[PDB]
Amino acid sequence: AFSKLLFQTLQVLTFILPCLMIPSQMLLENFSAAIPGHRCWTHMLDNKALLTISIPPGPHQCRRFRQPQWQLWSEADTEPCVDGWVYDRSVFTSTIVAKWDLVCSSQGLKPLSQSIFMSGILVGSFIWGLLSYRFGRKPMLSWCCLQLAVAGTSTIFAPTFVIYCGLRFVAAFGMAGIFLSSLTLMVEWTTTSRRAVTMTVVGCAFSAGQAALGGLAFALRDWRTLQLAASVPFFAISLISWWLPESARWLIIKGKPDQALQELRKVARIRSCAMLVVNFSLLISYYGLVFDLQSLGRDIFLLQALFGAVDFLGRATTALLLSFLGRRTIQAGSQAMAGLAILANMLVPQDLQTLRVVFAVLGKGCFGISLTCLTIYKAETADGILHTVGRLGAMMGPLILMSRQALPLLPPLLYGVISIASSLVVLFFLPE
Ligand SMILES: C[C@]12CC[C@H](OS(=O)(=O)O)CC1=CC[C@@H]1[C@@H]2CC[C@]2(C)C(=O)CC[C@@H]12
Repeated sequence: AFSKLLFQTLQVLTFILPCLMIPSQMLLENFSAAIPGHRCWTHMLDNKALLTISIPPGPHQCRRFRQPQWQLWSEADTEPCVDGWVYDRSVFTSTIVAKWDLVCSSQGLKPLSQSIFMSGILVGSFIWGLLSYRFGRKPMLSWCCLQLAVAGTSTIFAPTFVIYCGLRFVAAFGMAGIFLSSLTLMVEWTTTSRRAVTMTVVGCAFSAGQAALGGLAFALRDWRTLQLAASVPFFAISLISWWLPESARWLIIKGKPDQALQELRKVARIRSCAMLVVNFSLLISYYGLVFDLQSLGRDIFLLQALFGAVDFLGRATTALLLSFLGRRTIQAGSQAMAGLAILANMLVPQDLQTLRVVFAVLGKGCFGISLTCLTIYKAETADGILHTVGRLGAMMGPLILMSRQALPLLPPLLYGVISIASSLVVLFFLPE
């Protein structure tokens, strides 16, 4: 009935801005932490032929000859870089991976930074939920926008990796409160019919945001400038999040009808197990793909933009596909297709870059088709549990990438096989 009792155009807009800058802040470490060509610092090179004698074949990116082989050997003439590394600055002027030597034995620290962020989202989305009964949606949006801004601008002045990772947890903690408050305010200040559409617009804004990261990165190579450009813009959103009025529904349930009466006046003046397995799988493979842009194709800038774009195309195709097929076949088929695409990429040769990029973009699009279909199917307690499982999956997606050291193919094989397995679960244990 509250839909009946019930500024929407303006509100969604005051929200397109945070939604356009959120993907940049989550998927920033694909460009700020990119891995540049690295080699051992050798006395013969930093104090073309000199490269060979100083550094063995693989130029190996982790070890160097103790004594130069003017003979050009045994693995015994190799020593780990005791003196450090010399990173290439041709493509990436500055990356965190170069600042805190996140290479070789530490190559897993980059995927962990991306999972500390994701955990910071889970722990945050949980806490902000508890504090939701006590504090309002608008104050929480405004604070969480400032928290993200302060912490995000602050990371540029972080002296050690621990502090960087810690200040990315705080930024993610804040972003969780932004996701919650934004969605909750928009849903609750619109009638139930327009609830869907509004969500489609928010989803499109996120897709444009992913695309825009590729562009922002193409312009701002320095990691410090990229972090400021993806964090500072939040201070403004915090100041422009004041006009948005507090959720009337919250006020009434809270107990304050007089305050609720004022805002409305102003606006006017203006199965479970199968589901969990699918939601975990989609997001443990999605996040794996979106956090591993460099392993997919060599051009990361094009790839991020294309990923953001293939989401819009997918949304639009989804409808026609659903016009003929069903919410179950589409989901399973799309998931299977995404897994197959991830498997194809690992197999496709490095030389054929266009093919590798095409398969990755097909994978991202297909994950988008499955995540759209799942949402419709999901709604048609449980939602909260699923989201908690989905967030856990997104925190174990960037973590499987830590295993690349041991088995390079482990990451793509796991994303592929898990996706294909969920495809079967959707097909057998989900109705229409
Ligand atoms: C799933 C996706 C789009 C991709 C984003 O991935 S990201 O990490 O690059 O921001 C995350 C993201 C966050 C919110 C999601 C959105 C897709 C559309 C969703 C499911 C709705 O209808 C309501 C909430 C929306």
